[PDB]
Amino acid sequence: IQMTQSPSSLSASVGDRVTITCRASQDVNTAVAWYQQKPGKAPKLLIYSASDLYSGVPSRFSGSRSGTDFTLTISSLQPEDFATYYCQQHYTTPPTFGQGTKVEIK
Amino acid sequence: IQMTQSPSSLSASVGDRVTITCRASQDVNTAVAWYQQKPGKAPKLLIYSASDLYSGVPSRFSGSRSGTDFTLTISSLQPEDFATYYCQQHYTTPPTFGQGTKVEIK
Repeated sequence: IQMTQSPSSLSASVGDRVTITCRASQDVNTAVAWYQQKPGKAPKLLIYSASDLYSGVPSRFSGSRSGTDFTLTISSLQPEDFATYYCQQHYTTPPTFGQGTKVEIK
Repeated sequence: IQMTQSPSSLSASVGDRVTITCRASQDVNTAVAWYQQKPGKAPKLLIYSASDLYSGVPSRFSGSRSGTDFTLTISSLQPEDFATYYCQQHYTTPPTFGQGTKVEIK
C-alpha cells in the first residue's frame, strides 16, 4: 500500500492555515498516523487513528479522513511547527510512510 | 530518490545475526540513517551517516555502505530488537524512508 503525500515542500507564514494531504492507494481504514521530524531528531507522533491528537500536541493540529484521503491541518502556523511531516499507514506491516512534506517559513 | 528496502519481513531467533538492506536509486554519499519502530511508538534513531551509532545504541547494531547499498546488521538478535526497521535518505529534502522491514520471532 502506497501513501501519496503532497506537497513535497511548501513555504508559509506564521499564522497561516495550511493542509497537507496523504492519499492511500487502497483502503487502510483509519490506521494512519502523522509525525513531525526536525533535522537531527527522530520523528515525534502528532496524530494517531487519523484524527486523535497525542498528549501534549497543541489544538491547532487536526487530522481528518475521507475514504482513502487523509489530511493534517494546522490552523495557525507557529514558529515551532516549521519541520518535516510524514503520514504513515500501519494497516499492513511493515507500515509505509508518505514521502514527506517540508514546511519552511516564506 | 527512492530507497528500496529488503526484505519486507524476516523471522529469526534470539542470538541470530540479521541483515537488512536498502538500495538508493542514485548515489547519496553517506546521507542515510536507520530507525527502529515498535508498535505504538514513534521511530527511534539508531544510526546516522550510514555507520555512526547514536548514543545509547548497543554495539550489536552496525551500519555499512557499499556504493548505493546500505546494510543494517544486528550481530546477535536480542528480545528487545523485535521491531520494524527503516532506512531513510536525507540527501534530498524532504528525506524519504524505505518501505520497512518487520523483524519477527521465529
